[PDB]
Amino acid sequence: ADGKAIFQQKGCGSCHQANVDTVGPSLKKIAQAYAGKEDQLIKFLKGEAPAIVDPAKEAIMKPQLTMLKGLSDAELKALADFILSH
Amino acid sequence: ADGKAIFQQKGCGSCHQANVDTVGPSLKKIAQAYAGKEDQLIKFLKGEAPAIVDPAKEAIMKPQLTMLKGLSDAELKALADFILSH
Ligand code: HEC
Ligand code: HEC
Repeated sequence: ADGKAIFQQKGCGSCHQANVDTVGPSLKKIAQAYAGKEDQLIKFLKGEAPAIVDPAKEAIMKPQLTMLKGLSDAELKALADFILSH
Repeated sequence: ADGKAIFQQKGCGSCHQANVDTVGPSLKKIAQAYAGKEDQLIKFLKGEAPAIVDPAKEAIMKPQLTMLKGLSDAELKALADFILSH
Protein backbone atom coordinates (compact mmCIF):
# COMPACT_ATOMS: atom_id res chain seq x y z
CA ALA A 1 0.00 0.00 0.00
CA ASP A 2 0.93 3.64 -0.84
CA GLY A 3 0.25 5.93 2.16
CA LYS A 4 1.16 9.03 0.16
CA ALA A 5 -1.43 8.25 -2.53
CA ILE A 6 -4.11 7.58 0.08
CA PHE A 7 -3.33 10.86 1.82
CA GLN A 8 -3.46 12.76 -1.48
CA GLN A 9 -6.68 11.20 -2.69
CA LYS A 10 -8.69 11.48 0.52
CA GLY A 11 -7.96 15.22 0.48
CA CYS A 12 -6.05 15.30 3.77
CA GLY A 13 -3.44 17.78 2.62
CA SER A 14 -5.99 20.58 2.51
CA CYS A 15 -5.66 20.94 6.29
CA HIS A 16 -2.31 19.21 6.88
CA GLN A 17 0.79 20.72 5.35
CA ALA A 18 4.11 18.99 5.94
CA ASN A 19 5.85 21.62 8.06
CA VAL A 20 3.29 24.32 8.95
CA ASP A 21 0.28 24.23 11.28
CA THR A 22 -2.81 25.49 9.45
CA VAL A 23 -6.39 24.33 9.86
CA GLY A 24 -4.87 21.16 11.30
CA PRO A 25 -1.44 20.44 12.77
CA SER A 26 1.52 19.93 10.47
CA LEU A 27 2.48 16.39 9.52
CA LYS A 28 5.78 17.01 11.29
CA LYS A 29 3.95 17.80 14.53
CA ILE A 30 1.68 14.77 14.23
CA ALA A 31 4.65 12.53 13.37
CA GLN A 32 6.48 13.73 16.47
CA ALA A 33 3.46 13.18 18.72
CA TYR A 34 3.01 9.63 17.44
CA ALA A 35 6.70 8.66 17.39
CA GLY A 36 6.85 5.04 18.54
CA LYS A 37 3.04 5.00 18.69
CA GLU A 38 2.12 3.65 15.26
CA ASP A 39 -0.56 1.37 16.70
CA GLN A 40 -2.22 4.30 18.45
CA LEU A 41 -2.09 6.38 15.26
CA ILE A 42 -3.87 3.57 13.42
CA LYS A 43 -6.44 3.44 16.23
CA PHE A 44 -6.91 7.20 15.95
CA LEU A 45 -7.47 6.88 12.20
CA LYS A 46 -10.19 4.30 12.91
CA GLY A 47 -11.97 6.57 15.41
CA GLU A 48 -10.65 4.36 18.19
CA ALA A 49 -8.30 6.66 20.09
CA PRO A 50 -8.48 10.23 21.44
CA ALA A 51 -6.87 13.29 19.91
CA ILE A 52 -3.46 13.87 21.48
CA VAL A 53 -2.22 16.75 19.32
CA ASP A 54 -4.94 19.42 19.30
CA PRO A 55 -7.83 18.29 21.52
CA ALA A 56 -9.44 21.75 21.27
CA LYS A 57 -10.36 20.93 17.66
CA GLU A 58 -10.94 17.19 17.98
CA ALA A 59 -14.54 17.45 16.79
CA ILE A 60 -13.49 19.20 13.56
CA MET A 61 -11.15 16.39 12.55
CA LYS A 62 -13.38 13.51 13.61
CA PRO A 63 -15.77 13.51 10.65
CA GLN A 64 -12.81 13.31 8.23
CA LEU A 65 -12.20 9.81 9.58
CA THR A 66 -15.34 8.60 7.81
CA MET A 67 -13.42 8.74 4.53
CA LEU A 68 -11.09 6.02 5.72
CA LYS A 69 -13.76 3.37 6.30
CA GLY A 70 -13.01 1.69 2.97
CA LEU A 71 -9.37 1.05 3.87
CA SER A 72 -7.89 -2.21 5.07
CA ASP A 73 -5.78 -2.28 8.22
CA ALA A 74 -2.70 -2.57 6.00
CA GLU A 75 -3.77 0.55 4.11
CA LEU A 76 -4.39 2.41 7.35
CA LYS A 77 -0.91 1.38 8.45
CA ALA A 78 0.56 2.69 5.18
CA LEU A 79 -1.24 6.00 5.73
CA ALA A 80 0.08 6.12 9.29
CA ASP A 81 3.61 5.38 8.11
CA PHE A 82 3.43 8.16 5.54
CA ILE A 83 2.41 10.59 8.27
CA LEU A 84 5.12 9.28 10.61
CA SER A 85 7.79 9.73 7.94
CA HIS A 86 7.58 13.52 8.41
CA ALA B 1 -34.45 17.72 7.57
CA ASP B 2 -32.04 20.21 9.24
CA GLY B 3 -29.43 21.46 6.73
CA LYS B 4 -27.59 23.42 9.41
CA ALA B 5 -27.12 20.31 11.57
CA ILE B 6 -25.91 18.28 8.60
CA PHE B 7 -23.42 21.00 7.67
CA GLN B 8 -22.15 21.20 11.25
CA GLN B 9 -21.81 17.47 11.75
CA LYS B 10 -20.11 16.62 8.46
CA GLY B 11 -17.42 19.16 9.35
CA CYS B 12 -18.03 21.46 6.38
CA GLY B 13 -17.55 24.68 8.31
CA SER B 14 -13.84 24.00 8.71
CA CYS B 15 -13.30 25.25 5.14
CA HIS B 16 -16.50 27.24 4.59
CA GLN B 17 -17.13 30.28 6.73
CA ALA B 18 -20.32 32.25 6.18
CA ASN B 19 -18.85 35.50 4.86
CA VAL B 20 -15.12 34.97 4.26
CA ASP B 21 -13.27 32.91 1.64
CA THR B 22 -10.74 30.64 3.33
CA VAL B 23 -9.68 27.14 2.29
CA GLY B 24 -12.99 27.05 0.41
CA PRO B 25 -15.30 29.82 -0.79
CA SER B 26 -17.61 31.52 1.68
CA LEU B 27 -21.17 30.28 1.98
CA LYS B 28 -22.27 33.70 0.76
CA LYS B 29 -20.25 33.27 -2.44
CA ILE B 30 -21.55 29.75 -3.02
CA ALA B 31 -25.13 30.86 -2.32
CA GLN B 32 -24.79 33.64 -4.87
CA ALA B 33 -23.34 31.32 -7.51
CA TYR B 34 -26.17 28.83 -7.06
CA ALA B 35 -29.00 31.37 -6.79
CA GLY B 36 -31.95 29.84 -8.64
CA LYS B 37 -29.89 26.70 -9.22
CA GLU B 38 -30.88 24.52 -6.27
CA ASP B 39 -31.13 21.42 -8.44
CA GLN B 40 -27.60 21.93 -9.72
CA LEU B 41 -26.31 22.46 -6.18
CA ILE B 42 -27.86 19.15 -5.17
CA LYS B 43 -26.24 17.53 -8.21
CA PHE B 44 -22.90 19.04 -7.22
CA LEU B 45 -23.28 17.64 -3.71
CA LYS B 46 -23.83 14.19 -5.23
CA GLY B 47 -20.70 14.41 -7.40
CA GLU B 48 -22.94 14.92 -10.41
CA ALA B 49 -22.11 18.47 -11.52
CA PRO B 50 -18.91 20.46 -12.11
CA ALA B 51 -17.43 23.07 -9.81
CA ILE B 52 -18.65 26.52 -10.83
CA VAL B 53 -17.19 28.61 -7.99
CA ASP B 54 -13.49 27.73 -7.73
CA PRO B 55 -12.59 25.21 -10.45
CA ALA B 56 -8.86 25.64 -9.67
CA LYS B 57 -9.44 23.70 -6.44
CA GLU B 58 -12.19 21.34 -7.59
CA ALA B 59 -10.12 18.25 -6.77
CA ILE B 60 -9.61 19.37 -3.16
CA MET B 61 -13.34 19.63 -2.49
CA LYS B 62 -14.38 16.50 -4.37
CA PRO B 63 -13.40 13.91 -1.76
CA GLN B 64 -15.46 15.75 0.88
CA LEU B 65 -18.55 14.71 -1.08
CA THR B 66 -18.02 11.11 0.03
CA MET B 67 -19.33 12.10 3.47
CA LEU B 68 -22.72 12.86 2.01
CA LYS B 69 -23.39 9.38 0.59
CA GLY B 70 -25.57 8.43 3.57
CA LEU B 71 -27.99 11.30 2.97
CA SER B 72 -31.37 11.07 1.30
CA ASP B 73 -32.24 13.43 -1.54
CA ALA B 74 -34.42 15.38 0.91
CA GLU B 75 -31.46 15.73 3.27
CA LEU B 76 -29.21 16.86 0.43
CA LYS B 77 -31.86 19.43 -0.46
CA ALA B 78 -31.95 20.65 3.15
CA LEU B 79 -28.15 21.00 3.10
CA ALA B 80 -28.38 22.89 -0.19
CA ASP B 81 -31.07 25.19 1.20
CA PHE B 82 -28.96 25.95 4.26
CA ILE B 83 -26.08 26.94 1.99
CA LEU B 84 -28.39 28.98 -0.25
CA SER B 85 -29.78 30.88 2.74
CA HIS B 86 -26.48 32.78 3.04
C1 HEC C 1 -11.00 20.18 7.23
C2 HEC C 1 -9.53 20.16 7.68
C3 HEC C 1 -9.05 18.71 7.90
C4 HEC C 1 -8.94 17.74 6.99
C5 HEC C 1 -9.37 17.78 5.51
C6 HEC C 1 -8.24 16.64 7.62
N1 HEC C 1 -7.92 17.00 8.91
FE1 HEC C 1 -6.82 15.93 10.22
N2 HEC C 1 -7.06 17.37 11.64
C7 HEC C 1 -7.78 18.54 11.45
C8 HEC C 1 -7.81 19.29 12.67
C9 HEC C 1 -8.52 20.62 12.93
C10 HEC C 1 -6.96 18.52 13.64
C11 HEC C 1 -6.71 18.88 15.11
C12 HEC C 1 -7.69 18.13 16.00
C13 HEC C 1 -7.09 16.81 16.43
O1 HEC C 1 -5.90 16.83 16.85
O2 HEC C 1 -7.77 15.76 16.33
C14 HEC C 1 -6.53 17.35 12.93
C15 HEC C 1 -5.75 16.36 13.46
C16 HEC C 1 -5.35 15.23 12.82
C17 HEC C 1 -4.48 14.22 13.36
C18 HEC C 1 -3.94 14.23 14.81
C19 HEC C 1 -4.93 13.53 15.73
C20 HEC C 1 -4.54 13.73 17.18
O3 HEC C 1 -4.07 12.77 17.83
O4 HEC C 1 -4.71 14.87 17.70
C21 HEC C 1 -4.33 13.28 12.44
C22 HEC C 1 -3.54 11.97 12.57
C23 HEC C 1 -5.08 13.67 11.27
N3 HEC C 1 -5.70 14.86 11.53
C24 HEC C 1 -5.13 12.98 10.08
C25 HEC C 1 -5.85 13.34 8.97
C26 HEC C 1 -6.00 12.55 7.77
C27 HEC C 1 -5.27 11.22 7.51
C28 HEC C 1 -6.84 13.20 6.96
C29 HEC C 1 -7.35 12.76 5.57
C30 HEC C 1 -8.23 11.50 5.71
C31 HEC C 1 -7.20 14.44 7.60
N4 HEC C 1 -6.60 14.49 8.84
C32 HEC C 1 -7.98 15.43 7.04
C33 HEC C 1 -8.38 18.95 10.29
C34 HEC C 1 -8.44 18.25 9.12
C1 HEC D 1 -10.88 20.62 3.47
C2 HEC D 1 -11.66 21.93 3.20
C3 HEC D 1 -13.09 21.61 2.74
C4 HEC D 1 -14.06 21.01 3.43
C5 HEC D 1 -13.96 20.36 4.83
C6 HEC D 1 -15.29 21.15 2.68
N1 HEC D 1 -15.02 21.86 1.53
FE1 HEC D 1 -16.37 22.49 0.16
N2 HEC D 1 -14.88 23.34 -0.95
C7 HEC D 1 -13.54 23.30 -0.61
C8 HEC D 1 -12.76 23.93 -1.64
C9 HEC D 1 -11.24 24.09 -1.70
C10 HEC D 1 -13.76 24.43 -2.65
C11 HEC D 1 -13.43 25.13 -3.97
C12 HEC D 1 -13.42 24.10 -5.10
C13 HEC D 1 -14.79 24.01 -5.72
O1 HEC D 1 -15.38 25.08 -6.00
O2 HEC D 1 -15.29 22.87 -5.92
C14 HEC D 1 -15.04 24.02 -2.15
C15 HEC D 1 -16.23 24.27 -2.78
C16 HEC D 1 -17.46 23.87 -2.34
C17 HEC D 1 -18.71 24.18 -2.99
C18 HEC D 1 -18.84 24.93 -4.33
C19 HEC D 1 -18.76 23.94 -5.48
C20 HEC D 1 -18.65 24.66 -6.80
O3 HEC D 1 -19.64 24.68 -7.58
O4 HEC D 1 -17.56 25.22 -7.09
C21 HEC D 1 -19.68 23.62 -2.26
C22 HEC D 1 -21.18 23.62 -2.57
C23 HEC D 1 -19.07 22.96 -1.13
N3 HEC D 1 -17.71 23.13 -1.21
C24 HEC D 1 -19.75 22.32 -0.12
C25 HEC D 1 -19.18 21.68 0.95
C26 HEC D 1 -19.89 20.90 1.94
C27 HEC D 1 -21.42 20.75 1.99
C28 HEC D 1 -18.98 20.37 2.76
C29 HEC D 1 -19.22 19.43 3.96
C30 HEC D 1 -19.77 18.08 3.47
C31 HEC D 1 -17.68 20.86 2.36
N4 HEC D 1 -17.83 21.63 1.23
C32 HEC D 1 -16.50 20.61 3.01
C33 HEC D 1 -12.99 22.79 0.54
C34 HEC D 1 -13.67 22.13 1.53
